[PDB]
Amino acid sequence: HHKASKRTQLRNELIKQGPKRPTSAYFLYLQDHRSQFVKENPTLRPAEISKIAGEKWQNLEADIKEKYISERKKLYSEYQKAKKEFDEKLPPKKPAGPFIKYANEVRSQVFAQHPDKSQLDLMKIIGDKWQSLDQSIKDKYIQEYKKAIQEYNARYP
Amino acid sequence: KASKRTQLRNELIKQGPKRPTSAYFLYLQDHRSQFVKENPTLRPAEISKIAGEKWQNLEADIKEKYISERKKLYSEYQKAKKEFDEKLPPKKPAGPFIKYANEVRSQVFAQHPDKSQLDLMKIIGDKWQSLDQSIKDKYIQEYKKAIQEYNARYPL
DNA sequence: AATAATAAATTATATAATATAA
DNA sequence: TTATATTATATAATTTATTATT
DNA sequence: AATAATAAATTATATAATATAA
DNA sequence: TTATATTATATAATTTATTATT
Repeated sequence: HHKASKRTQLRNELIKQGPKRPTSAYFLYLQDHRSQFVKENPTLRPAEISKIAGEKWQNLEADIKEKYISERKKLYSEYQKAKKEFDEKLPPKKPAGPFIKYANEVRSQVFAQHPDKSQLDLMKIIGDKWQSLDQSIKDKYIQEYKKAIQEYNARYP
Repeated sequence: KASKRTQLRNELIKQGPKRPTSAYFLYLQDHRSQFVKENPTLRPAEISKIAGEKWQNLEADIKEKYISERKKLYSEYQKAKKEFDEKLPPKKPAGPFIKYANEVRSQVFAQHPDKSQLDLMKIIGDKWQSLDQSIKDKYIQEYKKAIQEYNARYPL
């Protein structure tokens, strides 16, 4: 929907060269037994080899499905750490605006009072609450943002 | 969906010399300042609309100078463009059908003067379909030598 | 736009936790 | 929030890009 | 996706020869 | 071939992206 701004493009390009999600468990069984399914089944398309591997997967003994599941869990948590560290060194986004700040304060109370509404209807309610605020109260949130952006610009000139 | 050599070639072509501006833009370059001092209340786009009015009525001996200037810059661009294009890696050679179409197109057009290029190529596709196989093979073999030389002179 | 042959890119496929889009 | 995308891989069968011309 | 304020990006506009796309 | 894009520039005025959260 929203065409990436030039700061967002850099962030997106930076992200694209960071750590990536590890492979799935089912895939791990493939990478170990790729030369075994062709040696054993040399007569169907490469896509058909995959279909029997998935049939093999749904009917395979549980110990087996667990072993390679264990490997995905190890690979993912090391990716989790690696992604966490990377993400922290990324160029920080701008501070949220006055409304976002207000919304992140009253959201708990508003949900507690409208538990029947979806979050999207909740944000509609929160948006109308902001519109209704006393001007001196909006000013508090506009001043918080002024302080936040002044600090942000002092930290990244 | 974008071919390997095409990526390299398009990247080079991106560095090519850009075509020059119009005669009117030249006139706008020299006069915009004065136009804003004359009409201090108009949006920058309305300035441009007034520039357009001024350009159309401008003294014809003055417009000619800007036109002449434009022509001069365009000639220089053409020289730079041709000089640039001769340094590019060439496109692949045309396919056998294309070479055939190019050799028979004039005669076919003379036989079908009322047909567009699109319709002509339909006709020429049909003629290719009925060409003797040993004649098709001349074009196919011609193309094989072409692509060989091509891959020799411009390898990835 | 049309054309045909050939080069080059893409898809067909299975999994499923989960990151990401909207 | 819900709905879609992503991550691993091998290679056939397939699609679509390339090319000159008006 | 919803939300508001704010930051960033794009449009408004004149030409007209001609390149480029289709 | 016909139909559209390209090239230059100023800078208000206007439109779109950003931002956290679910």
